Amino acid sequence: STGSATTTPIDSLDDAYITPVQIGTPAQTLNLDFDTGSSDLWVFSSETTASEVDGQTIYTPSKSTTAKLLSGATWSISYGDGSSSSGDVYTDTVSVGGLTVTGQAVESAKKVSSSFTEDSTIDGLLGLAFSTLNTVSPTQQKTFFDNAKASLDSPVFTADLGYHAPGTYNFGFIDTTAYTGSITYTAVSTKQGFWEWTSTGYAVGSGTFKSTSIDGIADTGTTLLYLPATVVSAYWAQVSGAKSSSSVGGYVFPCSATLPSFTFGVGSARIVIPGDYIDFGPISTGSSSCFGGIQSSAGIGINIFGDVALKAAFVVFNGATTPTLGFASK
Repeated sequence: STGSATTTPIDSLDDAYITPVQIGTPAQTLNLDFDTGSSDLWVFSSETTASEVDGQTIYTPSKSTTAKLLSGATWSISYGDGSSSSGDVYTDTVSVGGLTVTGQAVESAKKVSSSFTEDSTIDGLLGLAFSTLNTVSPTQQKTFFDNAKASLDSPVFTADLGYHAPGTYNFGFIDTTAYTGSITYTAVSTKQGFWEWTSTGYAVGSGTFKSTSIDGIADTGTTLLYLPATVVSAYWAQVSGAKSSSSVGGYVFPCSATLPSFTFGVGSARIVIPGDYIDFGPISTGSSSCFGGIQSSAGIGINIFGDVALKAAFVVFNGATTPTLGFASK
C-alpha cells in the first residue's frame, strides 16, 4: 500500500503545516500537524475542556462505530516550546492520503495548553518519530507509520514541505519526480527516539564550506533551524544590523536586509536554504525589526533541523530495519 497527502502552511510565515487525516467511521476529517520530532497522535475532541477549544475541529469518538476506549490508558506530553496536552485514548481507524491503519491509538485531549487553543488551524498532532517516545501509559502505543509499515510497498515516508506553498507527505514510496539530482542517505541514531543524524558542515552565503560534524534531529514539527551558537553567530555576522535580542528571544535583523543563503552538508552533498526562507517577518505587527529563521540551540540541548531547513529539500525518512535519512535538492 501507499498514501499521499497534501500538507499546507497554516499562515503566511509557514509557522507549521497541516495535513488532513480521516479518523473513525464515518470519517471525521481533522487537520493535523505531522511531527517527526514526537510520537503521539493526539486530537482535539469532544472530551477537551470547552474553554480550551477555540475554532478547532474535534474528534467525537461516540459518533464513530469503530472507536473503542483503550481502557485505563492515559497520555501526557510536553514539547520543546513549552506547550503541552494530555488525556485518554481510543483506538480507531485512521487514514492518511488513502492509506488506512485499523486499531490506531488516537489520543483524545482532555487538556491542552494555551498555544494549542490559540492556534485554531491545528486540530492535533500526528507523531512520526520512533514509537519509543510515545507517552501512552501503562501500555506504550505505536505511531501511525510504525503501524502502517508492514503494509507499505517500501518502509518509508517522505516530507516535501513548501516555502509559502503546499507540499506533500508520501507513505510507502519515493516520488522520483519530486526532486532533482540524487538522494544522499546518511546514518540515523534512534538512541534518543528521534530521526537524529550528523550534518557534515555549513556555509554562509557564497562563503567557503566549513567541514564540521553537527548532530541534530530532522523535526517537521519545529518551525526554525536551531544550530550551535558558533554557527549561528557566523551566519548573522553577515547581516548588517543583526543582533541577538534577549527581550525578543533570539536573533533579529533589520527588515530592510537581504538575507544570505545557508548551506548544510549531507555527506558530500549540499542543501541550500535560500535567504528568503530565513525571514520570519516583523517581531510585532508593523515593526521594522524582523525575526530570524536560524537561531541558537544553546540551552535546548539538541540541534534541530526544523522546517526552515527541511523545506529546502526532499526528505526521505527510511524506516527499514536500520533506519536512515535521505536528502535531495528540489
